[PDB]
Amino acid sequence: PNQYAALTHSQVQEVKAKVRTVNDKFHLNAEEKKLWELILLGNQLAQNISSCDLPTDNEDDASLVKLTQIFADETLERTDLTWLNKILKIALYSRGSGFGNCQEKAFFVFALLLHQAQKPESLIHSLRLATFNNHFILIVNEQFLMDPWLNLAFPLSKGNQQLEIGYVFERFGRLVNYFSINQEGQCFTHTIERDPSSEKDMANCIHSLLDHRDYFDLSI
Repeated sequence: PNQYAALTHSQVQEVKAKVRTVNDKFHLNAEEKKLWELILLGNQLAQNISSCDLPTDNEDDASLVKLTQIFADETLERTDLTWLNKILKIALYSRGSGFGNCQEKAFFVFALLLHQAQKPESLIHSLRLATFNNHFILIVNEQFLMDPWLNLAFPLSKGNQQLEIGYVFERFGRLVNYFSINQEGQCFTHTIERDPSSEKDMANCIHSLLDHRDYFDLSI
C-alpha cells in the first residue's frame, strides 16, 4: 500500500475505462495515427521517471521523489529564469534523476515534444500544459490530450473538447492553463498571459535540450 498516493486505485481504473471508451469512438486518419504513435512513445518513455503518488508506486521512492520536488519548487520560485527555462530545467532534472511526480512527468513530455517539434517536417504544432489542481496534463495540437502521470492519452475532437476532457475527467474540476506554445512560436504563461521573455529565451532553451538528446531519444 502506498500511503503517499494522491489517487485511489478505483479512481485510476475509472479514468482508464473512460479513456478506453473515448479511444474506441475515435477513428484517426494516417497522419493523425503517426502523431498518435509518437505521443504513445513519448508517454511510455516518461515512465522511466518514477513517481510516489500513485497506488502502484513504491513507497521506498518517496524521499528521492521529494528531492526532485524540492528542486522543482525552488526552480519555479527563481526570478532569474524564464518560465520556459524553469519547466525544461525541471524536465531535465526529473529524467536525469529518474524520479518525479505528475508535474515533473508532464514537464518531461513537454520538453520531449518541444525537442521533437524541431525535427524536419515534424507534426508537432502546439503544446499546452494545463492542470486539474495539481494534476498536470499536456494538450498537443489542440488535438490530443496526454497524461504522462497515468500513461494515458486520447484524441480530442477539434472544436468541442470538454466532451471528452469532461467525460474522462468529470470529477476532476476545472482545467486551468499553465504554459503553452502556439504554432506561431508565441509563449503564454499563468489566466493566460503572453510571455515574451520565454519567447526571447526560446533558442537557448532549445539548445539545452539538444545537449541531453539521449533523454528524449525515441529512435528505432
